[PDB]
Amino acid sequence: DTRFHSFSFYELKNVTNNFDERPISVGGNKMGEGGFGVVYKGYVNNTTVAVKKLAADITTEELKQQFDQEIKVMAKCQHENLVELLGFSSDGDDLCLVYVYMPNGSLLDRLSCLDGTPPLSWHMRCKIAQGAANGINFLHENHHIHRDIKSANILLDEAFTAKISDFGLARASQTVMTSRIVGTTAYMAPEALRGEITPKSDIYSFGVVLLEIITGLPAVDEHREPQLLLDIKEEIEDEEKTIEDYIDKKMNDADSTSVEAMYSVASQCLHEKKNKRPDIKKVQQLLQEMT
Ligand SMILES: CC(C)(O)[C@H](F)CNC(=O)c1cnc(-c2ccc3cc(C#N)cnn23)cc1N[C@H]1CC[C@H](c2cnn(C(F)F)c2)CC1
Repeated sequence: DTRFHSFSFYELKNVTNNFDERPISVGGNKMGEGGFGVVYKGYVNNTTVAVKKLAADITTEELKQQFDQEIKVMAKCQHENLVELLGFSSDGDDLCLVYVYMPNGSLLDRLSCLDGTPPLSWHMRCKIAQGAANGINFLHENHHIHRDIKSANILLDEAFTAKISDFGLARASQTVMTSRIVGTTAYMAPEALRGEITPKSDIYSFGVVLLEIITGLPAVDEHREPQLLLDIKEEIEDEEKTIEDYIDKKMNDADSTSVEAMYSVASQCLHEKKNKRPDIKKVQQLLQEMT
């Protein structure tokens, strides 16, 4: 098991400049956020780190469970396509998780060219998809269901190696149900939206990510018609549209054969009936044959 450093909260306040909320793009410390909390940049002993400060739908006890679960999963799972936890703080009424900093942020943000990063090439997108599937495969081989696969949780290091993140909702792998449905609605399998817990839902959410990679479009955009990227996929499969109509135009190296090949993988991942989807091992093989 990996051993982690227990920081005092006041130390993490110092390294994040008191959790400075200005974007790092203008010299602040804020890197991203959501319902989970906020992630900040800092330096610990010259090491660049990401500090996730958890925010309070969920009881304090429940939030503590997700904090404990992330530490337990990260203690057991070390792999080059997973992020790496360094430490944590839990003194007082705050919970912080400290990771090795990811120089290229999230896949979601690089697909939207947030803060002016250059568009990803098709060649790079294929390698990122393969890397992400390799990380999910490691998780599933070690009997963890992620439950929140999405492009915001696929991070990118300096060489754009893909790294799965956010294991606070992970569960061990009859039909297992829960009374507390969690996840990000635009990526979830239908059975996951109704309380089922199964690794086959990770495959469905990964299919949505493949659509984000092909199109450059986020899974949901309230200002778009259709708002949901899954609705766009139904227009293709019902033949009013083709996947070539939606290929990201911010690419100059997308050949149609491999694009249709990864769309084929996504379409198999997106089967409504969970038992017709490939398992992650098959998804790995299909993505390797595409390149
Ligand atoms: C191009 C640049 C120079 O600007 C470049 F980008 C800067 N580097 C970063 O920005 C950045 C750097 N290292 C991390 C990092 C490393 C390990 C972990 C683990 C965990 C968890 N657990 C979260 N981060 N992390 C994350 C980063 N950025 C995320 C973007 C997505 C955000 C997010 C997650 N979910 N949501 C929403 F869907 F809820 C939004 C969270 C921060």
